[PDB]
Amino acid sequence: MVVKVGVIGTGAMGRAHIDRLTNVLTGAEVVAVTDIDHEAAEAAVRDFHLNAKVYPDDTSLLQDPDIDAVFVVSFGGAHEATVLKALDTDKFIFTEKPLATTLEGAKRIVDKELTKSKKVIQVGFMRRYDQGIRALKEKLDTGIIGAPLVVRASHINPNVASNYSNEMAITDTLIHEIDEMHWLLDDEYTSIQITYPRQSAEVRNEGLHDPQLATLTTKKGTVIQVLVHVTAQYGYEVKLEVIGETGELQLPNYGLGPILRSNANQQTAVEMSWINRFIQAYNTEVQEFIDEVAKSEPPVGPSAWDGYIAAITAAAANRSQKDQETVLINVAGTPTFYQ
Amino acid sequence: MVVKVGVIGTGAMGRAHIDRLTNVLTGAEVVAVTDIDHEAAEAAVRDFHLNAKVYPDDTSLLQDPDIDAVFVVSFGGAHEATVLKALDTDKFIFTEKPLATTLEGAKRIVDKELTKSKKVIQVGFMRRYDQGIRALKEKLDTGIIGAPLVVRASHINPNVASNYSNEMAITDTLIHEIDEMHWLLDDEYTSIQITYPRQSAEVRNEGLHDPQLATLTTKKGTVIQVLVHVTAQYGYEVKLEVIGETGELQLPNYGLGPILRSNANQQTAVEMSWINRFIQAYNTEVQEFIDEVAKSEPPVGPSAWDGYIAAITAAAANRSQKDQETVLINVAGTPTFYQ
Amino acid sequence: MVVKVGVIGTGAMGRAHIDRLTNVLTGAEVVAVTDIDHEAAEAAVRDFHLNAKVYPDDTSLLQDPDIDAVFVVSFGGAHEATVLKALDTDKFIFTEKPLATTLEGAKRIVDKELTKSKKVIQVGFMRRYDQGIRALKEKLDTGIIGAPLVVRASHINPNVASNYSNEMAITDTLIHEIDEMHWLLDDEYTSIQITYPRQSAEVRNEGLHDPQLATLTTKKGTVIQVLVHVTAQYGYEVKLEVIGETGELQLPNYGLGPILRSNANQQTAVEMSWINRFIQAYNTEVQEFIDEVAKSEPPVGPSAWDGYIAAITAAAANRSQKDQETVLINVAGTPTFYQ
Amino acid sequence: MVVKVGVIGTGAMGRAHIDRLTNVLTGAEVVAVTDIDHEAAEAAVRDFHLNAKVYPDDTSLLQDPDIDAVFVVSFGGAHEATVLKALDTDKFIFTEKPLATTLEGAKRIVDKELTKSKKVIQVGFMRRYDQGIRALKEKLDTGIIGAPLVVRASHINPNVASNYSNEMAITDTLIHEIDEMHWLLDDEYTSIQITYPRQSAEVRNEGLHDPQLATLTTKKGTVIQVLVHVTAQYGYEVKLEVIGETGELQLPNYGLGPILRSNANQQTAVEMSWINRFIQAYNTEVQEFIDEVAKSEPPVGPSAWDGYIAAITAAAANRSQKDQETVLINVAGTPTFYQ
Ligand SMILES: NC(=O)c1ccc[n+]([C@@H]2O[C@H](COP(=O)([O-])OP(=O)(O)OC[C@H]3O[C@@H](n4cnc5c(N)ncnc54)[C@H](O)[C@@H]3O)[C@@H](O)[C@H]2O)c1
Ligand SMILES: NC(=O)c1ccc[n+]([C@@H]2O[C@H](COP(=O)([O-])OP(=O)(O)OC[C@H]3O[C@@H](n4cnc5c(N)ncnc54)[C@H](O)[C@@H]3O)[C@@H](O)[C@H]2O)c1
Ligand SMILES: NC(=O)c1ccc[n+]([C@@H]2O[C@H](COP(=O)([O-])OP(=O)(O)OC[C@H]3O[C@@H](n4cnc5c(N)ncnc54)[C@H](O)[C@@H]3O)[C@@H](O)[C@H]2O)c1
Ligand SMILES: NC(=O)c1ccc[n+]([C@@H]2O[C@H](COP(=O)([O-])OP(=O)(O)OC[C@H]3O[C@@H](n4cnc5c(N)ncnc54)[C@H](O)[C@@H]3O)[C@@H](O)[C@H]2O)c1
Ligand SMILES: O[C@H]1[C@H](O)[C@H](O)[C@@H](O)[C@H](O)[C@H]1O
Repeated sequence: MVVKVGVIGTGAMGRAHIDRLTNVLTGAEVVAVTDIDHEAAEAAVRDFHLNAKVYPDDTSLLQDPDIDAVFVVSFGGAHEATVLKALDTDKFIFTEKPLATTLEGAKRIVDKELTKSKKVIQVGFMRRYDQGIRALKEKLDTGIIGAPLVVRASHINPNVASNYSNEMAITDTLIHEIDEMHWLLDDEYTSIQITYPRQSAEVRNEGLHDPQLATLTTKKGTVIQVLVHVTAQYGYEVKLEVIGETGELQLPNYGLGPILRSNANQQTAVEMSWINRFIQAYNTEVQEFIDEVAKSEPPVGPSAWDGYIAAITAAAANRSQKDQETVLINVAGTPTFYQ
Repeated sequence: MVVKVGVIGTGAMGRAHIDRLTNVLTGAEVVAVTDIDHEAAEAAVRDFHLNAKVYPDDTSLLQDPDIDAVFVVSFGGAHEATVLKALDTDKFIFTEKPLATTLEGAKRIVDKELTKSKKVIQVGFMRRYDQGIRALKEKLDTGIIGAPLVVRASHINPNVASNYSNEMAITDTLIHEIDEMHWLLDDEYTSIQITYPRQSAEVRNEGLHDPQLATLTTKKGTVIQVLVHVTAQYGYEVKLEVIGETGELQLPNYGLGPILRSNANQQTAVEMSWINRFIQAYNTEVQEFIDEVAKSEPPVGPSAWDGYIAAITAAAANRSQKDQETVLINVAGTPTFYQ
Repeated sequence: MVVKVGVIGTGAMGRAHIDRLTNVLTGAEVVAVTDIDHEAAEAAVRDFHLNAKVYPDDTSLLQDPDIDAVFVVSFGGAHEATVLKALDTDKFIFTEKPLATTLEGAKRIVDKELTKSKKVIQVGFMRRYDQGIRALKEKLDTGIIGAPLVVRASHINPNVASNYSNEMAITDTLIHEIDEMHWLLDDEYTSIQITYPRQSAEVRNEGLHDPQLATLTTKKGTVIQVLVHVTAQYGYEVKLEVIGETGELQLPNYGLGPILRSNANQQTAVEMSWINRFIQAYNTEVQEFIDEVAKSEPPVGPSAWDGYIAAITAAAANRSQKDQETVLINVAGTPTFYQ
Repeated sequence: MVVKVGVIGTGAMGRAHIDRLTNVLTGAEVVAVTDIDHEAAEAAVRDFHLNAKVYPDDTSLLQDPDIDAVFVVSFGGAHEATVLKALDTDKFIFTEKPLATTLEGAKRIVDKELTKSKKVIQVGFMRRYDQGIRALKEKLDTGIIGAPLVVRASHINPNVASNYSNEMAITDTLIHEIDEMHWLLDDEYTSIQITYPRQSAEVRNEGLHDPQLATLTTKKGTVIQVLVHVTAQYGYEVKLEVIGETGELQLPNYGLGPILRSNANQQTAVEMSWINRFIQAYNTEVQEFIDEVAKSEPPVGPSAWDGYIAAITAAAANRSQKDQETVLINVAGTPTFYQ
């Protein structure tokens, strides 16, 4: 039987999730949408040829007893209230990152969810579903390189829009590494420090420091060094290397495109779009959520607790951005509800 | 509109197609299976959690009016008779390659399909759908390396099953390159020659020569040299390099797994089977077939004519296997029905 | 004690040998030169600040008792007469390839040398000294991929000078693979065949076919497929892949220059000069010859007998070039002198 | 004319330099040796078949007026007194790193050398001669990736001797990157900080922290992150990546050995020996020193001033090791004598 979905926020990512549910993946149908821009909502219904109701607000959508699951794809600051409203229903909830824009918001969600009989929230941290990243985690977990001592990673993006702020270097960009590392390492963070190398001449945005170096430490003592470089020009690239006691593991060359020998060079194209880079991870992530809902079983992907860990760490990082000082992180032990 | 599918042949690839149709692709349901090994048919229904009839043979399955399309996924030598019986019904037909294992068989299929009012057969030449191979063709077609002069290709398998015959090195294996190079170069063949290098000590099948070298020449004078090596031990691999007037294009190494530095070596895993190497291509071709059937429109993928044109070159190569001499090829023009 | 050298032929490669012996390598001194262009010989003395006597021809240089070894670096057609003259002395002889330009010339040399008490000739087939090619041979010889069944090789050159003839595709270019493959495989050739794919638009030379495909067969049954492509435009490149029973070995990309990520590509430079490509091989080859002469031991590099196998094979290829038909090769058993 | 050399310290590296000078490089002869272990000095003369006198100490060796240059290859702690004695002679001086084991001893040597009528000291920082590293610096200096913002490097070593101490992670290992980076970037350091990630289980030496992370900052604001990992097990490896405003540059994998396809993986060998890794750089640096001396010209390699920069920065690093705090660096401007 088909999972009936409502979508709250029908903007760029909302429409892309609608397209996934409608055109790409199996077992779901979007039967309801809402957007504070009523005309965005009508356009979603029209462009994707949906047989769906346009609701005036999230409150009304969430009262429709035929919707099995809701996708919350509104502005980040709008997630917390919408997730809290959806937690008064029995519906499963897929929320894009962040779970909330403040860690207090994220704690409100984790507390209302823990009153429920079962977990219903998955948060859209897609990196965990990326085939290469997953495969590296699985190899690490065999023990073949011993314990992880240091992780080195890069999050490289060619250019940013005029609205991109210094804070978004954490909340839009580093946030992916923030969710990924504790999961990769099965460990908890103890601190984060953001430092600023010399400022690139490519930055055109007031207040934006680029590149940024993030250093995170974990309870077992692993150090994570992430380079965030968002005006890098050359391409979009995610790099990850785990230094172990007895060996190292790293992500391979990404790309399907041909090797060209021409004009005294050998070359391959580099991805320019994060959207294309993570197409597979988004498909896999959403298909898994739908397959869980179809079985009436809780999601198994990143939970509200992961959303809360990410919110606390992002807050610690935004605080570090002010003076480049290390900010301690102490995350409470995970409730068994979320193991 | 959900396409109800029957699958004839539920071994490795029959199972892989059932898996994809059931769990990955959209708009299809497997409702019937058959295999000459009834236990294999029952195992497929159980393992993939199907609600499907198990028919004792293809003729009974084909006479069930509720089936919209059949997949022929039996031993290559069995396709011809099943496809001919299926053409007695109004069902759409996806057959794995080869279309038949002889030229006469392929021609019988084409002669019978031509009597129908609509084309119904798609042949599973998935290489044309592989994103990497497509990206190479696309780059070639820009003219960046000038005209293609020589093509070098490898088709590598780690080992073969006990029913793999010398003739199958052509009809089961080289058949992919026979189809692919015609499509890649938009050109037709004028001859083929098979030669036998030093016989591998790894061969375990009576009568099988391995490796085999195939040289194909085209009308424009491109020479293609294919290495077929089906007892290679190390892995499953497809390599393609196009040598142009002003440059070269090569498919990159396929792999998602990590790079491991350990024990005085840096290494990456090689795939051991087609099942993962070409999963995207299989998914794309089968989704396209299902999408056409859902519209009651002819398939747009490789046709029985492509299968026949391939069989003519394959039959020439089976003739060349006998004395290692060059065999001339000159195929008929495409009938209107197949344009 | 320094090895006193005379150099016969002070053109491009003669000066390069003088420079190696004077400025790079250890244990030798050029004390004599001769060239049919007397002005070039005198310039070689001034240019490299030699304490050396300029002789009017090779006969007179060869009468200098103080010379321990001569380098024959004249036009290929002149090598045979000079090598036969040098063999009337007791001096060691390094001749650049070819040993002689005809197979009968090569045999006169071998027959004359067999009359001597010790072997004194080394032929300048430098591929055997290239570290990359040597490392590949060494790994092959560990048995790790089992027996070699097929070799696929490329000799890629960006453009040729106006004097470059069709026969030079063999005598100047393929000759390196001709000496290399029997050594690599510890085997003897039984045939060679040259075929012409479609002619490249880039060819500006009268009578030149480009590319050419050379197929060699060996006594143990290994088939060698060499692509010779001398108007390739993009670079100078030597490629070598050995297909074994249980694995494969290939040369890595040549070059130490950095990987550049820029402008939506990842790239590395390709060598444009064969001179640059084989700098190390030439140094190592010549240093070994000098080291052997310093000990008054016979050379251990490619011998006059190797020069003879090369000459016979090149003659057979030139004959094949006439009609693209296979030409048999039956090389005599190696005399004890050359084991 | 032949450069006559005396070698002070005939241990592992002293014998390796004697071997270079005698058997590999051109234009030098070892005519005198001394070592505090007289039997080691006598053994070096025998083993290398030198026509050399054995002196009981450096003072007596330095009185030999026939020596043109001395190589100082004793314990690091002995370099300063010996270099100061040598500066009372007119001999050229090649000292292995370090110039001196304190920044004050390095300053003494600089001050003394400044009183002389020519620069005579070269310090054995061989990284600058490595062809790969040089090629990367050359490409960076074209401006093609814009200004360098971040440098990430690794110094990976398989295991250490039982006498390898925590401070040697700086003075024996990191010292190479300490000399290399200011040269690569043409910039001066402003600070260094050493941090200790998780302690590896592979460390067998009391007090040795491994791995160690070193962060250096430069005047223009480039941040350098070096990973030092000396019990890494898998191999010896030097990695270098320069992150620029508009692109990146990285050293390719070291090694000329083949790519092996075998046993479900594609692999290349990793060097286990720092000796073999930098054999080219050592030969090139010493050949360059000898060539300068032969012309009675001052050396052009790393000078006593580079020795001093390295000693100041090493000192700062050893101080940082105490509490993992950032230590400021402010080197005086470079004297004209050393430009
Ligand atoms: N996981 C990822 O990689 C990823 C990628 C892109 C976006 N996202 C997240 O998706 C969310 C949406 O981003 P986007 O790029 O589509 O932004 P967007 O601005 O295009 O779209 C947001 C849509 O939400 C609507 N909206 C806003 N507030 C609402 C409310 N209270 N109720 C209903 N609708 C509301 C807006 O009118 C708009 O149409 C953000 O949280 C973003 O962080 C995640
Ligand atoms: N396109 C590709 O990449 C690709 C990959 C694998 C297989 N194939 C093709 O798929 C077909 C099946 O191969 P496989 O690997 O699954 O082999 P398999 O041996 O695993 O399975 C073949 C199945 O067919 C059954 N069978 C044989 N004759 C039959 C008949 N007359 N009617 C019904 N069932 C019959 C067998 O009992 C068996 O279960 C072959 O044609 C092969 O060439 C294509
Ligand atoms: N092993 C290799 O890869 C390699 C590379 C380059 C050249 N070579 C060989 O080196 C030889 C010279 O080539 P080059 O590139 O230096 O050619 P070149 O034309 O530059 O030099 C040849 C020199 O030989 C002189 N000469 C001609 N006949 C002579 C004679 N009878 N006695 C003395 N001198 C004579 C010429 O006047 C000229 O100075 C050729 O045999 C060539 O095939 C080999
Ligand atoms: N640049 C590089 O990469 C590199 C590499 C290795 C060593 N080094 C340097 O080389 C020097 C020697 O290292 P090594 O590995 O050969 O060590 P080693 O212990 O093998 O040799 C040192 C030798 O010095 C002798 N010696 C000690 N004190 C002496 C003195 N006062 N006078 C004369 N001889 C004395 C010892 O007896 C011994 O034979 C050190 O400074 C080391 O740091 C540099
Ligand atoms: O050689 C195999 C090919 O690689 C696959 O693509 C199928 O055609 C099949 O299993 C053949 O046996």
